[PDB]
Amino acid sequence: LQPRRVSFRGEASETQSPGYDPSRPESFFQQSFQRLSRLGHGSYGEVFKVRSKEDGRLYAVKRSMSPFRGPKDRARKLAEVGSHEKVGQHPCCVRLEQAWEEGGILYLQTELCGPSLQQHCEAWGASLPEAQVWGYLRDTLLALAHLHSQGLVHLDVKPANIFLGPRGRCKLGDFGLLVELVQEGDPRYMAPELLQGSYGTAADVFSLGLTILEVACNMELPHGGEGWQQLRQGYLPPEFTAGLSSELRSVLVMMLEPDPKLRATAEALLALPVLRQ
Ligand SMILES: Nc1c(-c2ccc(F)c3[nH]ncc23)c2ncc(Cl)cc2[nH]c1=O
Repeated sequence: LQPRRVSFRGEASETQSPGYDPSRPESFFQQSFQRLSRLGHGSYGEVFKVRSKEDGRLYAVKRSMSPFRGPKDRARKLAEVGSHEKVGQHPCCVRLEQAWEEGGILYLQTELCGPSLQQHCEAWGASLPEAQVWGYLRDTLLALAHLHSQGLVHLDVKPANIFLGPRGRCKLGDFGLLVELVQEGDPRYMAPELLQGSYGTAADVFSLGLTILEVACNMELPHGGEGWQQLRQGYLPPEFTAGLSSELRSVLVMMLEPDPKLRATAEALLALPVLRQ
């Protein structure tokens, strides 16, 4: 059984590693990485914190759970590698180092950033200090501005797909649903125009608006029903918005504009005085 490199522009490496012995039963992932801990898991598979056995660097490796069920299953999983290729390098985006397949399992090796914003909020156990929130909002807007300037829509912006790096910075990741101007999204963060089949970069700004609202108010977002509709009418529900500053509420209202034709872009938001460097 051979591991096959899933090639993409920007992989930084063209070759197996000297430690890989193809005559051994263990997988390339087993032979080439020291497994340190499991960062997360789900129906998609597992994400491990690893050290490369070749150069000792820290990486994050995600592997799918079950072998490819067929060509379409494989194409859907491999598309996440193509999306990383379309994103390219940016300081606020998770960099894909390399990807390969073995035994029908897909492996994605990225830079190690840290826990997801969802995990960080679970540990903090309250509304995040608003100064931390502004930094995450700005860093993810920088990421969104990079994607949107290239005609890319993330379509899955949420705390689980933002990852914290050192010194309070974060990076947008998990590009499995990214499309170049489509799969089922998370309805909690879904822009209203997506229901009517209208897809644009504006949908990411709305999703980030609800993402910031969630972490800054420690409130759980509704999957549907009347509460879902409350958040798509241009106003903020009054209970949890009490603690937000005038400036933060002001930005969130701009991001949650229901009409995508009128909704501010990532570049417009980053040019506001409140979002200055
Ligand atoms: N890079 C990190 C990832 C990660 C791993 C593999 C991928 F293909 C990715 N795409 N986008 C992000 C990722 C990561 N995944 C899950 C959890 Cl719970 C924490 C994580 N922490 C990280 O720093």
